[PDB]
Amino acid sequence: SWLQQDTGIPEEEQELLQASGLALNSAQPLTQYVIDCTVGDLIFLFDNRKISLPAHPESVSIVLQDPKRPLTYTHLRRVWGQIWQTIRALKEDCARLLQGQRTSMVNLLRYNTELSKKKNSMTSECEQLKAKLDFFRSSIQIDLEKYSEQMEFGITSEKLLSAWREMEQAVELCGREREVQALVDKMMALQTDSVDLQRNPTLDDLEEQARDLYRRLRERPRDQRTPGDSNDMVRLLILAIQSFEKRVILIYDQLSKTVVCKRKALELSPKVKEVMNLMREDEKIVVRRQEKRQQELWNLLKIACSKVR
Amino acid sequence: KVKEVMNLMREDEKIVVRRQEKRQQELWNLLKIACSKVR
Amino acid sequence: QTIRALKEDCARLLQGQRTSMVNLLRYNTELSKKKNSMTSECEQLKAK
Repeated sequence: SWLQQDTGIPEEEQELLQASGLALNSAQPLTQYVIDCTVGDLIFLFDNRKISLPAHPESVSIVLQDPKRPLTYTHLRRVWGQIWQTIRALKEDCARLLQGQRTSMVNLLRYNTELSKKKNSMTSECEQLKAKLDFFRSSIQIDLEKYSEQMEFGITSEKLLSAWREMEQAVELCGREREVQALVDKMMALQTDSVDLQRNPTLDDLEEQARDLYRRLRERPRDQRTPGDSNDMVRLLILAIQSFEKRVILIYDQLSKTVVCKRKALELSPKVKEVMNLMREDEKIVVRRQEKRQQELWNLLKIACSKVR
Repeated sequence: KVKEVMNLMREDEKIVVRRQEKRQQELWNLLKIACSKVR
Repeated sequence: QTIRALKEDCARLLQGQRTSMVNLLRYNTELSKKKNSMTSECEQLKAK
């Protein structure tokens, strides 16, 4: 409630994910989920399609420094210190949104593999019923090939040669297999796309470089202070915006991508689950009627035989 | 193992389903007996 | 320099390995997946 209270995306679109391990076990009260202070955190999503967004803190002194560079008294010891801290406040930040993603696509990478491998047994069940449907391209052709060895009797009926003709080719094209692509194709969609993101990528280099500048200034031994340059301590900030800013599209682009896959792996499941229920029996019954189609060659014998005795 | 041992698998199931064509051959030939012996 | 001569060194024996098991990881996957079709066949020739 009080989460929608502020965001407004209400419970039925609310993904509360304690750590990356789990979803929110609303069992316990909220104080099992606390932990603070002394030697982890409920990220939270929206149920939709993706759009990034750089939202930024400030601090006055800083925000003047950069539209400037002139006066530079003794004490950059604040301002300088400050500037990396905000550079460091960005690495702190960018890599918490890298958190979000690489929990929400280590829920995909789960219920991709875990479900959509077992359903790639339900479609080994297809390539048996296919090649097996084939003994039955012989069975009911080889037969229909020697009932033309009949002009020297047994041959009447013709209904049990026309009824073969009609079921020659009723079944000749019965095996619904060609799912073999919407099986494999849209299977390899997600065991290659959930492998691009399970991998993953100079912000961190820049703050190691704003490390020294905002250190070498305090290391600048005794008398030099004054010489007042706001300076390239704005360079190392300007950059440490872009390389933050840009590591937050890439992140968001790539959170989106791992809901793209979530959906597809919830559609490309019950198709190649249920549609391959049908595959089975409505090939399997449509090869239970072949026993009863020799039944009647085998019954055709006990005709041209009771009519001699 | 699971190369050669599955060479054998194929054939010593596959020949052991090449003899089924010749097991109807001779039900289907059993017809052209109890039929030439009436004409 | 000798501390640095060791990182130079260690990340040389870590070399050895992670070339000799990126020859395994090859001719594991590459051969022993195709031979896991030769044993989808078994389960066709069975039900068949």
